Amino acid sequence: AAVAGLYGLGKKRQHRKKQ
Amino acid sequence: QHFEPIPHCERVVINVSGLRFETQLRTLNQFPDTLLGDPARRLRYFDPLRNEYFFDRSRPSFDAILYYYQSGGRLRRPVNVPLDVFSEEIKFYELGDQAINKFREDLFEYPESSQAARVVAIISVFVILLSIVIFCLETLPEFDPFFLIETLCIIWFTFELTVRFDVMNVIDIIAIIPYFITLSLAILRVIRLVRVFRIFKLSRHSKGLQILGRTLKASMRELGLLIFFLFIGVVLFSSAVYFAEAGSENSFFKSIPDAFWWAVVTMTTVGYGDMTPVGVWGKIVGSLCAIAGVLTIALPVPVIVSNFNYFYHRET
Amino acid sequence: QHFEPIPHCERVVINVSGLRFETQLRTLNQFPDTLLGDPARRLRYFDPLRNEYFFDRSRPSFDAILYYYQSGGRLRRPVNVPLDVFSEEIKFYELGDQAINKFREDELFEYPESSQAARVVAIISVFVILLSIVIFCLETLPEFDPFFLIETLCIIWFTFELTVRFDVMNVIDIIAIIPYFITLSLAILRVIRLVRVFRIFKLSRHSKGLQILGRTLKASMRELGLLIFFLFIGVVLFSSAVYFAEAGSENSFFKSIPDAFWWAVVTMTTVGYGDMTPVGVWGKIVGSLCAIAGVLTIALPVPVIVSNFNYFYHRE
Amino acid sequence: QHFEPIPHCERVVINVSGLRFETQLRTLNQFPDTLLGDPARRLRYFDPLRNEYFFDRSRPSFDAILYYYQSGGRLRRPVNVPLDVFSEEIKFYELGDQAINKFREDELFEYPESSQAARVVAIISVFVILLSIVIFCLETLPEFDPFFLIETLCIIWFTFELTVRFDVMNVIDIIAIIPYFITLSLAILRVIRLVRVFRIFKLSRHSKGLQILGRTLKASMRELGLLIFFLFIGVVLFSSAVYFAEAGSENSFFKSIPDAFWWAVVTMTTVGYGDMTPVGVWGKIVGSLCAIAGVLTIALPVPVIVSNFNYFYHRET
Amino acid sequence: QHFEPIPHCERVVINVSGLRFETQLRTLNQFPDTLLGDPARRLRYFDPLRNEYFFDRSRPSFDAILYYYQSGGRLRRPVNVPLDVFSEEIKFYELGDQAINKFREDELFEYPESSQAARVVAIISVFVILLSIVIFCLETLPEFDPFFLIETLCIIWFTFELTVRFDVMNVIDIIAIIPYFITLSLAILRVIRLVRVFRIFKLSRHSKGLQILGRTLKASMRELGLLIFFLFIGVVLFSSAVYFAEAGSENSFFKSIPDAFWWAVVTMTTVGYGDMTPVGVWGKIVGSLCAIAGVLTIALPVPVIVSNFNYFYHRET
Ligand SMILES: [K+]
Ligand SMILES: [K+]
Repeated sequence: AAVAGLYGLGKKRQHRKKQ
Repeated sequence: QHFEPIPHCERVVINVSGLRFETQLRTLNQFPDTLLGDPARRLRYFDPLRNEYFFDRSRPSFDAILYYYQSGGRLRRPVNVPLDVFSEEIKFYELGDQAINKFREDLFEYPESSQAARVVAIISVFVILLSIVIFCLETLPEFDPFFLIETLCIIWFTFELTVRFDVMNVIDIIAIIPYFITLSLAILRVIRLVRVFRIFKLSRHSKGLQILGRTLKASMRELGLLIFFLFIGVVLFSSAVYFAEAGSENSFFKSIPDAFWWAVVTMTTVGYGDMTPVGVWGKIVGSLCAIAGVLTIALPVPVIVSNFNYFYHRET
Repeated sequence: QHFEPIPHCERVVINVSGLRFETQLRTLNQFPDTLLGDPARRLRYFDPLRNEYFFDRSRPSFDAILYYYQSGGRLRRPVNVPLDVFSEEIKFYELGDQAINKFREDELFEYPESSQAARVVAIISVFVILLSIVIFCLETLPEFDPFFLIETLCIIWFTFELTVRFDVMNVIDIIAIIPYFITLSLAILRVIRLVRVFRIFKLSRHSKGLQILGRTLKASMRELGLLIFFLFIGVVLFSSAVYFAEAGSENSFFKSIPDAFWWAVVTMTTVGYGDMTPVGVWGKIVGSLCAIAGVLTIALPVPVIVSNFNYFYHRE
Repeated sequence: QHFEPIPHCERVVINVSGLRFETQLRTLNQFPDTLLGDPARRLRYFDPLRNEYFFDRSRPSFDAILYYYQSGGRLRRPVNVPLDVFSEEIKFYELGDQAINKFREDELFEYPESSQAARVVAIISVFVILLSIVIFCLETLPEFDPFFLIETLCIIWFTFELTVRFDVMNVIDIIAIIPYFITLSLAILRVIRLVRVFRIFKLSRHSKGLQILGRTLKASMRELGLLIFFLFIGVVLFSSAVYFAEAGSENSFFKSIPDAFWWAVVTMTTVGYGDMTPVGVWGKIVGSLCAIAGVLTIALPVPVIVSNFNYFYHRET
Repeated sequence: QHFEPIPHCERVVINVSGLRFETQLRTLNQFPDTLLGDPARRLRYFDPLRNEYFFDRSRPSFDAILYYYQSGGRLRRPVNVPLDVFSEEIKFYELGDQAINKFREDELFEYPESSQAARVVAIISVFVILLSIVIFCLETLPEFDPFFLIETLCIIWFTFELTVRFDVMNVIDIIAIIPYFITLSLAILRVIRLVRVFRIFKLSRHSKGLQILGRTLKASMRELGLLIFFLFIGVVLFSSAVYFAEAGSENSFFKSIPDAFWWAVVTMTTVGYGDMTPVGVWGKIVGSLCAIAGVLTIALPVPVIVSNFNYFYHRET
């Protein structure tokens, strides 16, 4: 496939995932 | 839009277990009822020695509770606490059933299985599977014995439907309409095809199938966008590949519609098979078609994926 | 770069509903105008009894407001509050039209507007575009005046709309009608009859999602170029490898490295070549490596484009 | 469910390095033992001059500590600090082994060792496993005693290792040696020769990634079943549609609905069927729909499986 | 591991613009130098009237600064502020060059440059590399001295650039010119005419994305090995299954398990084998299982490499 998985359910600069 | 209070009667102090809050009394007066809105439900928490409001509860969650008074109708949960604790904090002050519902939005044994209907359900699942098997087997070249099982399955289906009496009922009706129809060959082929809809009766018994249905209902727009992108790509690349090969003798593609299928099996990376009789320009067009197909499939699908993931975790 | 104040005249206290802030007046006087910059707009909130500034508002959002004075020009939204509260909070103090505008970037004539019962014009235009596409595809069929009349009616409608209207939309509008007027070596004829397909892009003015796709392409041109570069590198490398794996065998499947290019593509994008038997063991190993590397090089750059498309779609 | 105390005995103040906390003594007395639960372990931190509890440690993580007393048994780490700081934060107050253990779930025998003399045994074992796999795949060749000796040496080594050792690893080891002893209807012979391939799974004992894959499969059995169910639904539906599209045309490509199943599969997974010419326009439309729906149905459940694999992989490292 | 101070000399108060911090002087005594470590660099901030330390700076970021003293060696940026502001905060107090450096890791000779006269040299090198690749591809054509002159001009330019310049870049530059001088058993000839393709890797010096890809591969070599291992296991298993499905059938499509190996691959990667008719029902079932397992075993390892590439690409810009 090409999606290879999720996009992270949100990708913003200084996102809460990276916080 | 919500209304915020403006300064200039007397200001009161709130002590949430050491976190001191000071607000105008008019701000607390804005919302009637509620623990802090009226003096009747808050006089117990008064401290005569300190003239302070003492609320020995979670400190970080009082900011949102006060902000509801501050914003005069806007209640948003800050990202510092789980949702479980916030639901408990809001219930303490009794903000109001209508206010809590905003964040909420943020015989007959067949539906409710209770011991004995836990079997009826398994019999229904077995009968649905048996009907599917009979359908597939009777389509075989090697093949009354199938008709008897089919009519037994239909009798069970209609018995369940008539005892029961959205979309489940519609599917149940559709699963038995073609059998009663049999009691231009294009119509016959169409009804024999729509006989396959009995496979969707597993939605009543499969939790994942209902999740998929809800995901489709939620992301109809994204599905339409994906179909539109695919259609545009197919038209463009089929036209390009047809015009890249029209000038050669014994052209592989007779017309642009004849190339449509090819375009599809190149955008979805299914593959067409034989590809030799197409020249260099056709090969370049095919490479571009493959790349654009990967992009146009990877673009909108993750939104539907996200919707399905959310619905799956909400169910469990 | 921004400048911050340094200590050594008098300090003042700011009470944001119980959250006391103490800052040097030199910091407060750094920015002229504004609610806190000048004494005229902040004397109203002064408390003569306690010599304190009272601002009965959202406590957690004042940290960014003070930090803007602290950093002397840097205003960043902390990740603790929704966007709605921050936008309203900054408007309360009137930080400045330029300051708020800078933060915004951190995150007849009836045709263009589909209002005043002009949606009928839009649906007629969409129907004409679809009819033109269908007529083009059907006239490419081998089975075929009747098509020319419909095509020229569509061209008259398109040119009437373009002339009454008078960016990329206008360029597409012009290109959609150039080839018809051109026809009033055969390679140029083939090119113009191919570029006639650009009428499919006329749906951009009416389809919101296709504009999102165009904006995503504009934003991720760099990633698209990187993906094309990676695909070219992989195709060249694996085509050379597979061709040299068959050099020593008679009746070679691939006559030359360029001949293998197409094959590499359908292995890099996992589309499929079809017949694969006359390839030896070394060619099969090279093909497996090509498939894996193509999967890798396709999966590497597509998430960026997917994220851009998702961001644009959910911002729209 | 947890119980929270309600107000009306004496109130005390807690000073976490300047961050003042005020809490009723009844809330503090709810939990016995612990640094703050009993006067024995908290009188040392008393300040006679100010009548205050002084705790010169991390300010932001004390909110969860007090909330544990506030909720009377509910302890969750707020998302403002790393896990390392919060893990050591609890150990200071000694809330209890059971409380800490509950939070943990919120986020000869010379062979099973890593000694210098044990790595050689491991490398010999993995070499023997690889040699057995190679011998299998070579003895299946058309061109072919020499293989039997190598196979019996590998079997002897496997039995010796199993006997020295004496879940699922032992089951795999048993299966890897059963067929050789079995040889000492042709369908049974074919089945045993097929199950001989399970020797490849013995690499799980020596491969860290393979155990991660096994744990991921065990965790996501439900998602795997959902994916299989969706595939089955799609295959049945699209095979039936494509068969009935060619019902009215002579020389039908698909003789029956089951015959089309394979086709449906290699269209849902985008593998590809190959020749497609004798199929009419309706069959092509059904095939396009099948390809799109297969892409969607294979894309839907795999995020959960890959997230589980990511979680297990990062937990291992 | 870090050491935390314990209570029982004098306590001091820190007023970070209204946020009062109270800590033991021993905690401030733990780290020498620094603005707060020694009286010399902090006396200016003392307030004689209030006996307090006043720092008119950011309030939310002082918690990490105090925790460095609190934890005695641990500095973690709390997730409430961007890295830009926190980088300036640590510089204000001058925690120490070693402390700041440790946190950094937590998150003529004109040819190797970019000036007005170096740009033309770079564009010339890129053009020469592209020309060499084109000459290679066209000299492999069946329709064909004229190519040798262009080849030797490219080689002279390559060796001139290498000599002027004088890791991995120099290795690639060397390998790009070894085969030309080698020419001055046909297996070695085939190997050298194959390794001539390495000239295409010289574009790394001029392409920023290619270096990002190389860094991603270096970082995720472990994940690449895991993916290769999973593919090998799946190929062996499914080749064995599909071969033994046709073992008892006459006119078997697959002669041996290695013969089926290729098939397995083009089913795990969903490339497609092509003709599939002569395979029976059991072979088709095995093929469907192989397709599903290949989808799974490809979707599992790739996202880690995807994350590494995204991180490197966004760190570059
Ligand atoms: K594919
Ligand atoms: K394929």
